[PDB]
Amino acid sequence: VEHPEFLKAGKEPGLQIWRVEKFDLVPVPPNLYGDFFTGDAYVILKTVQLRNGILQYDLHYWLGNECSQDESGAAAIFTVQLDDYLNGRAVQHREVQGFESATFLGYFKSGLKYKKGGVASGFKHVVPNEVVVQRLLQVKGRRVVRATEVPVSWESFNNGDCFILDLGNNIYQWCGSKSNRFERLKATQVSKGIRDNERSGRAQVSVFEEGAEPEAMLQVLGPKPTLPEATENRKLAKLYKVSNGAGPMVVSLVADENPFAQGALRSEDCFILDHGKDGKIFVWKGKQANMEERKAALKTASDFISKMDYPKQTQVSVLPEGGETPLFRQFFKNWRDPDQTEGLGLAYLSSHIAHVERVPFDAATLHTSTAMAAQHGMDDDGTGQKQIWRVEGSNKVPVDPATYGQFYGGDSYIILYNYRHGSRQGQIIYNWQGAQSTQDEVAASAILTAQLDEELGGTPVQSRVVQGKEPAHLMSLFGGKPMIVYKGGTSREGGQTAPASTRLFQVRASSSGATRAVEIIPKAGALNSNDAFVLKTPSAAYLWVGAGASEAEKTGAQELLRVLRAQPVQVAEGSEPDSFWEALGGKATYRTSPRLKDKKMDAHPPRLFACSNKIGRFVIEEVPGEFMQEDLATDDVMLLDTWDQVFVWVGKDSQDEEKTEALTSAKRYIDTDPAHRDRRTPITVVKQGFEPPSFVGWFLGWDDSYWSVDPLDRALAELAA
Amino acid sequence: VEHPEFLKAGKEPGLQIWRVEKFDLVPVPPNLYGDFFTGDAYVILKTVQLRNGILQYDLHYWLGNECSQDESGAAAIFTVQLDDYLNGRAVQHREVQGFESATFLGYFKSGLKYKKGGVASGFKHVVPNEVVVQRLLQVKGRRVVRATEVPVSWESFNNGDCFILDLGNNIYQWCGSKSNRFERLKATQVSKGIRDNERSGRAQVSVFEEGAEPEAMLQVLGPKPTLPEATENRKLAKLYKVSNGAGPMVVSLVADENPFAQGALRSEDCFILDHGKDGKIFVWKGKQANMEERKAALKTASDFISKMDYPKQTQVSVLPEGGETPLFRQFFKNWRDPDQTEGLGLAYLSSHIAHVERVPFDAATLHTSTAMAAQHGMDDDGTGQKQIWRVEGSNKVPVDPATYGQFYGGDSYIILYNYRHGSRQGQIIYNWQGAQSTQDEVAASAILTAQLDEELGGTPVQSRVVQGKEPAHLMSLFGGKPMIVYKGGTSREGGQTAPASTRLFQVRASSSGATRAVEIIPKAGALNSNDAFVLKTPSAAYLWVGAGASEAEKTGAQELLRVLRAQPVQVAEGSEPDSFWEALGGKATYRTSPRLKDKKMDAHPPRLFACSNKIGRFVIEEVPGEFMQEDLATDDVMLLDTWDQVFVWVGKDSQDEEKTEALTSAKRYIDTDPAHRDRRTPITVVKQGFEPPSFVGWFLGWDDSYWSVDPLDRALAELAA
Ligand SMILES: Nc1ncnc2c1ncn2[C@@H]1O[C@H](COP(=O)(O)OP(=O)(O)OP(=O)(O)O)[C@@H](O)[C@H]1O
Ligand SMILES: Nc1ncnc2c1ncn2[C@@H]1O[C@H](COP(=O)(O)OP(=O)(O)OP(=O)(O)O)[C@@H](O)[C@H]1O
Repeated sequence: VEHPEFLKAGKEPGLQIWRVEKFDLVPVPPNLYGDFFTGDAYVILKTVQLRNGILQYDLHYWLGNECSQDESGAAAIFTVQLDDYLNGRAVQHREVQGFESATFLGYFKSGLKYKKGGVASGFKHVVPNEVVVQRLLQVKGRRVVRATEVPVSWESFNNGDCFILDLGNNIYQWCGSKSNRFERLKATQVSKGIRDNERSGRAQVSVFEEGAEPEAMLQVLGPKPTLPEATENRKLAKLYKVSNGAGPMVVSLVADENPFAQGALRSEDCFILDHGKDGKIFVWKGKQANMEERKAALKTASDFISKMDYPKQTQVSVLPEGGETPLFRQFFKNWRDPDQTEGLGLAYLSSHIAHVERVPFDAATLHTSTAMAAQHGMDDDGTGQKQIWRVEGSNKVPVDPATYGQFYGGDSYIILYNYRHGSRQGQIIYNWQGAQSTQDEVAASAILTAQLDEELGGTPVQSRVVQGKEPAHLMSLFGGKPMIVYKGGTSREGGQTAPASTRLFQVRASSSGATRAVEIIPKAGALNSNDAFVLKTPSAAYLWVGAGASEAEKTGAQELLRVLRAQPVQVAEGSEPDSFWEALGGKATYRTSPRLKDKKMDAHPPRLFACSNKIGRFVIEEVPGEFMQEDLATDDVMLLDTWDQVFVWVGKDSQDEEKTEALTSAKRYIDTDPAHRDRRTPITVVKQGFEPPSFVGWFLGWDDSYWSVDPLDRALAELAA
Repeated sequence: VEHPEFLKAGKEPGLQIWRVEKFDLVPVPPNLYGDFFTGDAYVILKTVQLRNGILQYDLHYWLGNECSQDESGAAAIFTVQLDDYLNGRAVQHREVQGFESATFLGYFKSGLKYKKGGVASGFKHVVPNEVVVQRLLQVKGRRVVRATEVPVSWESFNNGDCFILDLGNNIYQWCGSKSNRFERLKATQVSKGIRDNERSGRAQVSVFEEGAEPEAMLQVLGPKPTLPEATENRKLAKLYKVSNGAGPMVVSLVADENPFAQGALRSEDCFILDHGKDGKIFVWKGKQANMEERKAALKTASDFISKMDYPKQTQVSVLPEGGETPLFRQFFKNWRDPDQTEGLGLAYLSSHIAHVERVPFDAATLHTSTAMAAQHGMDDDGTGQKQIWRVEGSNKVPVDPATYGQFYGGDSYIILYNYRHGSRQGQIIYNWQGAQSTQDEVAASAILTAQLDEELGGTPVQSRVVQGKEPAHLMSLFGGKPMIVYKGGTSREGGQTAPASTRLFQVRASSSGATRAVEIIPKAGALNSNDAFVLKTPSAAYLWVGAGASEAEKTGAQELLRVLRAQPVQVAEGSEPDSFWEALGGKATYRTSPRLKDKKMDAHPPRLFACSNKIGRFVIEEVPGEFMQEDLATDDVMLLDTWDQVFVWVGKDSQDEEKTEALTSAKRYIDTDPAHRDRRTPITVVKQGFEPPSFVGWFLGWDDSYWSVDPLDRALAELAA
């Protein structure tokens, strides 16, 4: 038999939810997805279509707080057995009521309902046409909304939250006096949800505020009393080996600090990546491993949590070798996988960007498409008017228009750019900060950038970049010329100081076709097979063009040579005269790392976070699922972490200290990241109502007028409308 | 139209309940009678068949605590209009959730359910086969049980009460650790009730005790926390006249203290009988009155309660002249009504004795019928063996067998009687207490009576009687001879002291045909048309036999004369020589009051009460409805108030102080009665398992084995059986 629902499972892309009922899988009806009984356990399978057509599986089992020891054992058993039937390629997750993963929560954008009861109490997710209902839902959460069934009583209430008194044909949404308007909008989505999905749109949602409680409400609840107020270093992990059956657990430390070596993961063994400080652990299953310790990976994860005195509700993932997720992969130094040089996409595609249509860059049609803008980091073609300045002292000093495109590493600059994307106009201010610029000048450039923003109305995008990690759009501001970055001194008055005798330049290109030439230390083990290089030497000048390189960096490298007043010696990779090598002081290992080009997004999917400087305390909460304009709360500071770049979207009604610390908050986020990632990553401050295309292009249903009418008033004009 | 439910109304004996729904009468389904929404109002019509065949109506409107001002106005409007359609002869009642009259509560023996919600909240008494249910009922009350729907939460709970977690197919009765076993038996009746009446017997009642909470319960409620403890001169009234439309209320005091004169009630006017101290008022509607102030009697009652600052939930009855109830009639001096000399029964028949078959007395068949025994106060024919004793000092002294039947008012006696009723055997101890007996001797007789009880095993009935108010059974212990009671001195040694020259004797008969001759003051205004009298005078002796008198008192009076050693002069009433009248010292008003004979029970229906000497505090709570053995809690002291007599039934497991104060408790009850009733009323202490026929005869389904198996264990062996 093997299990009849196993044959229904994982056949097409979609989401499938079974509830565990007396050691059987019973399908939850699709219209009630997101409903979960508190005394039950469930299995959830999400099937994603990978770009190469092959299928992807995330298996979760979810455990209610009032769950039996038996019902949850069955959920695990089925999870393991379903993974087995899916040929052991599924990523597995243990999810616990109130504490479930960002992936899981993303499946349910209308939110979760935690219901009272379960199988043992006789309740099911089914309901006779004519159903009588009398329940109270307490709605909690900004980013991830959770409606919990509570006792039908004023004792469940407070003056901070929203509540829904569900009377069947009539749904009564009540919102506390201290309730914020964003939370109301959310409670509204939930109310709408009950009406549309239970009920079949055959119900009247009316909505009220504390003090104006209606007849129906006061009838079932009695007189309203005085109500109470509502109730209100995670970067370090360790890696471990593990050899057991299920009882005699052998746990040996392999790496004491992240970032970890990818080579520490070996196919014979199994490891636990202990990120338990931040509420998460992973079990990695080597592809040879041992069938009995692969199959007991959940039990092993359990034993580890017990042995370490981490909470029960600690999240758990088990990934098989080759089926790793970004979250997992982030903890390692330089993840690579030889099979994925060629192919469409990668072996995993994060659910929240699975629906995103990939659009390749096309200068001709860029004005036509915010999606393209977003995916290649280009707010426009780069041909708009611009002022470039150098910071000297406490002043902006016009750079000589002849040198536009040349940036010196002893300086910090500010650029003012006007952008046109037909659809949208605006301004970007780039603050380029030299790696050798004095601290006072760097800092000065930042304050001056911030001041220019203020004098210009508050509207312009504000982007900090650091030498070497130039964003796509800044590289392309110079016609077809490359952005030249010298490692050396300055370009002021008699800042003077001439050349180093021997200089190397790496010439890297972007999606847009633009190039930057960065001056680097002239060594052999800094050569890169994907770029053009230029080696200026007292003798002559070499134009090394690598195997993986293209026309764009060839042409960009020789346009640098004109500026350097030298003449090239074309030379393909590997067949190079050894005056070349003697100029570098030897000959060493390479980089032949063919770049994650189109696959950038797959390896490092964009992620949306909320940001808080509340009570001298820095917290980030991920908003899960597909990106939505509605999640951008007008009183919040948000972070859109493309990998290339970190946008910080600042809401009009956010606190003034918070939106002044926008750049600092983005840095904290970047410095705090478990991936131990490039501290030079560009940060881009964007303001509500004045978002650039490369930001809005990540949000499918972006609406320019969305805030033109207060979003809550619109939502309400559909429920009583 | 007049109202289609009006035509369905009051046609046959029975109970009808409509719920008020948007100014309409909608019938509650009969299986849910006793269910009432807390935010609704209802109309309840109880039709009783009077013994003459004519119909009787009690109209209640019931107001939930969460009731609208509009829904309750409609209830009143319908009540008044329904009374009008029933030709104005209904008795009317304003009933309020939690505070409803003894009559009303008597209609619902399984108890009442107060439900959350109502019409405005969308809830109805109907329910789709397949209905999902999840509710909590808190069960409260000993005599009148009330299950209230409460929030589904441990916060609703306490360690004292019983609760029912109704999950639909499974009903979970929980009983606190401090919950007494009688209360559990009741909670069980409610649980059974839900199973049988909702659900159609298609549900599993399981029952539990605090500490043993089952999976289903803990699943919907969460882990059980520490639970809290459960939460724990009314004889004086005044009469008032009242002349108004509905606003300008004129209220004039007519009588300052009860007992009231019946003549104070006059047909032109309306009165309020203010017993608001005890939670009750009455409006009496004169039969000429004035149609507009008759029809606004409820609104008048309202205005009175406001003007007097009595609680809203104060009970209200409006009775029409001639349609008065016992509760009402009790407040007056000597209620009479000329039309009811002849006829079958009276104009009102209290609902709780409406089903009682009247069995007239028949010596031949008395051993055959406990009903007869009860209704005439005869535990048997009276021919059993008996010892009579006189109390002299601290001793019982055998009375001379020749004088048996002669009792002297300067003595107190005790009689030990053995009774046989085929069905039942037992013993009665009568303690007769002379009106002229010294206090020490009276008291002595009581202690000696109590001691004889104890020495005889605890089993015998124990009956205190006072000279003049002899019970039926004691009169009939003397063959066909009358019970002679002298007002004078004693019958001991040389207690001696001879006659008064002129002596009168009243000779009254009972149902059984037995007579007592009582010596009274020889006056004309003590003559009574229903009795035989005997007037001994130095000259000769008169046998006055009244018009209303019968053979029984004739014969009884002349058997007294033989004992008095005199010879009679027969003389019918009205035609009497005036040597007769000169012996009495004149000639005055009579009594021609033809006795309430068969109608005794109608005028003064028996009533069952629980009794408590708890915290130096004397409380009586009426157990309403038809009399049930099940209501006789084995740990309680109860009072069965026949009018003639007050039984006090003492439960085996009642406290020792309480059952020693049994007689005193009965007296307190009698002295406390608003009727200001005869303080000489015989009190009869009866013990659990050893109840006499004249007690058990009032209980239709009396079962001798009922306590042979603990009643709770039996009830439980039907729910899980
Ligand atoms: N198959 C993959 N799965 C997960 N991560 C990958 C994969 N391939 C490359 N990466 C990681 O993500 C980054 C992308 O590799 P890529 O070659 O595109 O970066 P790079 O060109 O070496 O340097 P840069 O970060 O400046 O682009 C690297 O840090 C690499 O370790
Ligand atoms: N129609 C009636 N309705 C209500 N009470 C009545 C009615 N008739 C008589 N009674 C009351 O109840 C008692 C019964 O009247 P009845 O003539 O039977 O008593 P009695 O013979 O005068 O004295 P006793 O109480 O000793 O029998 C009286 O107190 C009387 O006021």
